[PDB]
Amino acid sequence: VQDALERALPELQQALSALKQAGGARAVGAGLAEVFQLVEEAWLLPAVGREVAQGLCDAIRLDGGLDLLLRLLQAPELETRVQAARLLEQILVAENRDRVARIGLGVILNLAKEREPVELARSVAGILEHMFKHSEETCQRLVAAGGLDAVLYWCRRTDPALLRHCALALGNCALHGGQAVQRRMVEKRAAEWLFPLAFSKEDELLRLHACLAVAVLATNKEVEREVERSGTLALVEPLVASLDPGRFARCLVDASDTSQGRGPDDLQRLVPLLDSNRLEAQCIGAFYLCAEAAIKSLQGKTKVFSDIGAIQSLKRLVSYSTNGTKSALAKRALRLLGEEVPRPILPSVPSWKEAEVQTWLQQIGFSKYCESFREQQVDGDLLLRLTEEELQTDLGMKSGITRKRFFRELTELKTFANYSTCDRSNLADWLGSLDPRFRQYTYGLVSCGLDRSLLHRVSEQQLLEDCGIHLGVHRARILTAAREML
Amino acid sequence: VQDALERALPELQQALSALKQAGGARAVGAGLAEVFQLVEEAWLLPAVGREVAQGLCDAIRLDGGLDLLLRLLQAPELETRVQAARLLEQILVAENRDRVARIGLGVILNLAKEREPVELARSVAGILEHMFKHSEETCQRLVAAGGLDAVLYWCRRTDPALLRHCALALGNCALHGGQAVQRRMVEKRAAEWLFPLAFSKEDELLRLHACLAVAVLATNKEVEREVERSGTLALVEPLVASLDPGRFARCLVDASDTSQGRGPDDLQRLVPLLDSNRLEAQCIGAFYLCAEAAIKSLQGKTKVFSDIGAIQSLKRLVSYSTNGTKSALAKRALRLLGEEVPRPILPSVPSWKEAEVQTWLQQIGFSKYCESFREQQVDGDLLLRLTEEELQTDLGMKSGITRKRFFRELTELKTFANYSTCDRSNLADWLGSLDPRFRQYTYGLVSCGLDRSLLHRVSEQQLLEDCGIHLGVHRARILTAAREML
Ligand SMILES: NC(=O)c1ccc[n+]([C@@H]2O[C@H](COP(=O)(O)O)[C@@H](O)[C@H]2O)c1
Ligand SMILES: NC(=O)c1ccc[n+]([C@@H]2O[C@H](COP(=O)(O)O)[C@@H](O)[C@H]2O)c1
Repeated sequence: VQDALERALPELQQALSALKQAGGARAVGAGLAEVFQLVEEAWLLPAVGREVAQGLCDAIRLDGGLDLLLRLLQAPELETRVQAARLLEQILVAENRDRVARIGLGVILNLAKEREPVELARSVAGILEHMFKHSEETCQRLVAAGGLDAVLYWCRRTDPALLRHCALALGNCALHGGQAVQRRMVEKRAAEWLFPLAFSKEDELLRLHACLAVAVLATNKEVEREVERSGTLALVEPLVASLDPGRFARCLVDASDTSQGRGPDDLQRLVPLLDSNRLEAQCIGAFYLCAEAAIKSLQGKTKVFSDIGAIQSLKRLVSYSTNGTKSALAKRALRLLGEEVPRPILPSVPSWKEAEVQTWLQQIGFSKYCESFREQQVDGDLLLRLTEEELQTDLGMKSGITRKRFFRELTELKTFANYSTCDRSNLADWLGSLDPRFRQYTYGLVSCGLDRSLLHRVSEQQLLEDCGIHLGVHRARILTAAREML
Repeated sequence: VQDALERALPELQQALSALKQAGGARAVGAGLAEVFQLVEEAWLLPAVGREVAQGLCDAIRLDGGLDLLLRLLQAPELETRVQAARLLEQILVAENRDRVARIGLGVILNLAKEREPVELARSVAGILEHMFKHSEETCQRLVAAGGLDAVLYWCRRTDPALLRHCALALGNCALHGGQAVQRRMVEKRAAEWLFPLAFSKEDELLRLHACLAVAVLATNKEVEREVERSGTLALVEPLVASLDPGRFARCLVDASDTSQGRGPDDLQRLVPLLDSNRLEAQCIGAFYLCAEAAIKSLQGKTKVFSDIGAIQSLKRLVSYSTNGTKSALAKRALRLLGEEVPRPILPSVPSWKEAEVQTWLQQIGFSKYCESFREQQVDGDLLLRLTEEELQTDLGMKSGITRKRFFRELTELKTFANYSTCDRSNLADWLGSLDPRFRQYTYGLVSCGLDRSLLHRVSEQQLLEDCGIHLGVHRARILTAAREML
């Protein structure tokens, strides 16, 4: 409904005109307070708050509002500077951020150099946290300047809002920033600086943000060991298992800085954490996704989770996981969205009998082919070695699209299977080290007698014909990794 | 209707004969005024104006009119010179344009060196603006002479007509002139001289012309950064969102110099702006096309927009855009033409389910194949990897022409899709940097595991068989770009 937007925009235009007509500090402050009140009311509006606040932010984007606020932020009087930053913190949506990045970068960097004032420090922390979510080159230039060191410095204060903003900034730059940024931060010692925040006990939100930042940093293998040595990473898993997503979701809605929740593009960034191969990362990602699902289901906008790929990852995590806390979090999140909860698939595929194959077929939605699979007595050994011709002629999958879907399911089963009963040289982990999506080839190599001590003598033709590696890219990568003597 | 033409020609011939019989300044001026009054009466004629004035121009082209006017323009007396230039400004249609370029170029260049007179300067500005629309070699020779410097020099005056003519000339040379001319102008500092014109407030038409010129200059990436640093470019988008195309279209019709609008070849040059990849360029192009549509629909000549490819571009811009001002302008322009407005297509193709595919199929006009697609359960993942054989055998597109049409649609969907859920190494932007028509290949590479850090080791056979790049030209270009270490 745009009725709130239609009502609010006249008032916003009048306030902007008055601010443009403000020739002194008093009028400037009055106009800034008026516009801040107008935008805050929209940000706290139930259900339609985001759209009817992005509308006013877009309006301010036009009419020269952003440039006027920046110029006021350059004003000699700090009393106006603080209010200008206060308003600039609550408007930096993507459309209002790209302009600031093109124009307003640098001036804010220099302004951040005043590390003494508390209100200015808080507002500037807001600006930086909301700015680190721009393209990775913006992160490069921000870290090159004193922004990263500045937030590093503010980390040692006590007022809660500044610490929470610093933690949010650290998480945002850990996520959006590139691998170089994360390595740079680790060399900056930023991982160790978060330990007091995570171990603190004043607020649970600050601890959650610190754990998120440290986990996202730890996902990167290049610096995983030193990050773990900080000791804060081990504090992640115990924290999530105790907190309740509903209570954590009940919060973030009584507050104003997050009353409306998390956007579609900030949820896209968290989804990969469910695929991070790191237990703490998956746990914290599942916790955050559960909280955001709790918020959005109340907002009645759960469709976003489908467009992001979160439901698929949650179902896969439920199926192919052995831990308890992350499985429970994923199951609760799936139930919140009103989606089904897959039953766990026992991982020892090579030791599967007919019944297991029938159950798996019924799970993946190929129940039309249960009779054909049962007639031919396809078991785990015969399933892991199935081919296109055997699918087409013997099992009866004539349509090539259906066969592609079946192989798409079987590749996920292969990647997330357990080959302990087959490979005694632990060849699955070596393949997973290069790229996790190479773990599907374990059974291909193992059944041919290959081991870690025989790989360096293999050839591309043997991999193509005997081990059944079809894609040339994977063949070349495996050969290059093997010819370096494992 | 040629009745106006048939009436007008006898008078034009009598006036031309009288001018040829003019032996002094007074008779020359009288004949020039008569012919000027005649051509102007035709130019301001509703609906048929353009044709019945082009006929008078062809009449003048023959009978030695153009050579006579040029010789008068060489007359020692400036009183006759100004009128000769005044009449030469209003007759330079393409047929009358090429002749002057072959013959009358150079003399006009020298005459332009009279920077002091106001009337002569105005007429020369008109001549130069209407001449810069000749082949790019004519632009090269004009810039080599003092024409570009002369117009930049007149840009610093105040009389409105001269400034408007200079802005129009600069826009015309930016559009018709080659990339070398644009680079030359940027090095000439031509971008910066436009800032006062765009920031002016006396007339909105001058600001619009300056914004058009600067945007067309900025489309060229080689000089985009320095052009943006001028500061005028950022003033483009705020301007269009406030002006009304109808009022702007209502103007340019009360004026004689544009009473008839823009021609079929001056619109073909604006249409490429909708594909410029620059937000300001697309916004200004959409605004201009909307204004011209408003004019031509009143003239009842909207067919031209189909012959130019403007409707296809407008529909594509409406479908695959996220901005508000340009989308609104495109929708209004489409509605003026009496054409349909496509509903937006959500860009996250990889995350599509069956319903999204059915909607897309119904949009593109392949609703006859909805049942076949639904039966085979084609979704975004299977849609982005569809082939000729699967289309033919499994889905049932027997006619090769229909399959070519379908792939024509799918390639546009692929280029304008959002692969954020797939590519964490942001490989789409690298492909789009070489040529935007390569962004279609993103999902082809990504699904094979390739990244920016693995491209330099790929081979042509891998790009052909695995990544599915059929055209050899694109394969060679991609390999050459990758082997230079990204
Ligand atoms: N994301 C929210 O729930 C929320 C709530 C209230 C205000 N805001 C403001 O919105 C801006 C950030 O917008 P997005 O992060 O949604 O792009 C900031 O100025 C912030 O202060 C966001
Ligand atoms: N394009 C118009 O709407 C228009 C209107 C009146 C006169 N003219 C004259 O026609 C000539 C340009 O012709 P075209 O723009 O059709 O190529 C110039 O001499 C100009 O003064 C053009």
